[PDB]
Amino acid sequence: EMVETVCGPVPVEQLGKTLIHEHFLFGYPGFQGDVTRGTFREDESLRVAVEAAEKMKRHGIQTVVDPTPNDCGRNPAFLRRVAEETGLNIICATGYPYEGEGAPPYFQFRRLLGTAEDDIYDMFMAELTEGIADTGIKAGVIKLASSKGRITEYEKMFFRAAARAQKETGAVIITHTQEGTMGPEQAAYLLEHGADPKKIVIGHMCGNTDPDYHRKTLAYGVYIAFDRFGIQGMVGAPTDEERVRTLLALLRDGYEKQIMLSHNTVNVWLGRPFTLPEPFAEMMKNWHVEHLFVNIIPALKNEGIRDEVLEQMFIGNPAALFS
Amino acid sequence: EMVETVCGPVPVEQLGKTLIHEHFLFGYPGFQGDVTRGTFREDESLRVAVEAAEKMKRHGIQTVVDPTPNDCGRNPAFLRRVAEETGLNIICATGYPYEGEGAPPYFQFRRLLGTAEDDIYDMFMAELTEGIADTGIKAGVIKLASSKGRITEYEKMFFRAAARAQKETGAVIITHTQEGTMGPEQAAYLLEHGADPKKIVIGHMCGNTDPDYHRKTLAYGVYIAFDRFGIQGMVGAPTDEERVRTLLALLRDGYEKQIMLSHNTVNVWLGRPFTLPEPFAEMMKNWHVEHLFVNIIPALKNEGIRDEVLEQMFIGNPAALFS
Ligand SMILES: CCCCCC(=O)CC(=O)N[C@H]1CCOC1=O
Ligand SMILES: [Fe+3]
Ligand SMILES: [Fe+3]
Ligand SMILES: [O-]
Ligand SMILES: [O-]
Ligand SMILES: [Zn+2]
Repeated sequence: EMVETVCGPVPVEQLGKTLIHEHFLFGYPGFQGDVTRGTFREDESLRVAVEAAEKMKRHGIQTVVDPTPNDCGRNPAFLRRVAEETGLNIICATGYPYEGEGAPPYFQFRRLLGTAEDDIYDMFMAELTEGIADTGIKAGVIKLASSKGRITEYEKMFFRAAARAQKETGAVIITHTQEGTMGPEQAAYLLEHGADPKKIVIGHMCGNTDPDYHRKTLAYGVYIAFDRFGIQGMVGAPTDEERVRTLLALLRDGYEKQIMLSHNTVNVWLGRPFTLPEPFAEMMKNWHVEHLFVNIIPALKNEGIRDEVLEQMFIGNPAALFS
Repeated sequence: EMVETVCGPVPVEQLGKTLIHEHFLFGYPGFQGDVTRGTFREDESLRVAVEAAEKMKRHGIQTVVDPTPNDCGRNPAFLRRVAEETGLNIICATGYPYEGEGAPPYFQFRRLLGTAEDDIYDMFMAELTEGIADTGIKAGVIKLASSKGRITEYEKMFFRAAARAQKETGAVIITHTQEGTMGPEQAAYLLEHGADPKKIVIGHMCGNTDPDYHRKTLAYGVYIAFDRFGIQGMVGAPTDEERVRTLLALLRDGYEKQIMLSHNTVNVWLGRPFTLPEPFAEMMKNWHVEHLFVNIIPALKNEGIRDEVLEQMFIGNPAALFS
């Protein structure tokens, strides 16, 4: 009935229109060592974050889930300044990135000692039920991630921990899948360990353009997220055209109570600034929090999709997810 | 004539007896995501770090090189509090850990963009000549590391950047070798790119018990460090008895002006505390900052090593290295 946000418990009935996967801040593990040339600029990162919040608000969004992993710049007090300022509900995560874009040494060492999976459980339970650091903020979701073509033995520790914490807390799990692989594998493995499919979102499912792969994942009763709209031409991601063609096929099959959409924006990169070459930079040009509402959703409406299907995905599914 | 310490420039001639490789603070990358259960207890860490400084001072140590990589908990202002309190000279580093036990994603991302090597050079130059973060502390050494049996292409970026920053600054390079591999490879590749052998310390050389490999490395004119005394069992490392037999062989061969000794201690672990399982726990019991003076040097003196040779290793070589 309630979900923990960066501003404390909010009734699930009041979450409203929700973007299921956006980052206000994100840094790739390793950004911490580049502090000298990549200092966190708090005032300017707040104004950009707050502006992103305002743009989402102009398209009706009342709630963002920000699943930034723990060592990737997750900053609950920062998110609370965004939420206090804009009135947006923001739900944060507890979780670690996949091995390929992570820093596994800390928990690999604890796996050597035989305490890793229990330690991850402990962290999940502390941040879900007591709070993150001294912020007073509980994560509302557990974030999981797997590698391309594999859920590594390291990653499996987090999956089992997440299942155990879900059984005890009822917390929503949100996953990352790499390059359109392991959707069905994630669902089956979470279910193996007693996780509840009604509380699981298998993410980055737009990374795969075969509706059969999607159906194999949906068959577990989990949600799937087409959560990378705008990301085109980079690290294996397909085009928004193929995302839409895949989604339309799922919607015409009646799967809208299982689908949620997002962009996976990074509104403020942590570490040193960068610029993409315009081959990439012009194809990444629609990767912003308004893209679903200015480019994608209208196109869907012009291909048959009704308002009540959109409301199911943006409003009904989050409400069901968190309750 | 001077080297930058955590308390500013210190004349090289006053460095005195020096431990070339110890960590006051250290965490494995990823420790940052365990902030809730693994928070940094700064007042107790200072107490522990200062006591370690006092134990080292009790055996005549005036200077410690602390080569904690940038994303491994390097904390110049903390080290300065240690140095201010104890009068110990503390020299810190700029650098990143090797691929195996690091967080490669951040600079892998910039390598894809084509700026990584230059960015690493910029970082080295900024931390060597302007200051780390806002601490006002310059690193006095570049810290490099390679993987087991390979200097990876990612690692090679840092080697090349370090040679470039050495050419411009004359700064000392201190390396990590993994499991007794790549000693000769590191020296040759650094020299290939114009680095100065008299400013390079090839570390963790005690990981290899074959004096032919040490001689292969010393042939480049670099320093080598037997810098993990007390580490037994873990990370495949040899025993201290094996360390002493290899050392004694090179000393009886006349290589004292190329050799430095240290323990690579971690006086305060970052992240969540841990207890070593009793097997490793007993083998690791000598891994503390007094071990060389209390156990190793006595055995060496029993074996005929004279005080002048020890003074060469502890005083003469650090002075030559930094001068
Ligand atoms: C405008 C900046 C574009 C560069 C971002 C990029 O490289 C694409 C990408 O990997 N996606 C980002 C988003 C979330 O985590 C990632 O890895
Ligand atoms: Fe994401
Ligand atoms: Fe070390
Ligand atoms: O992500
Ligand atoms: O080390
Ligand atoms: Zn090392």
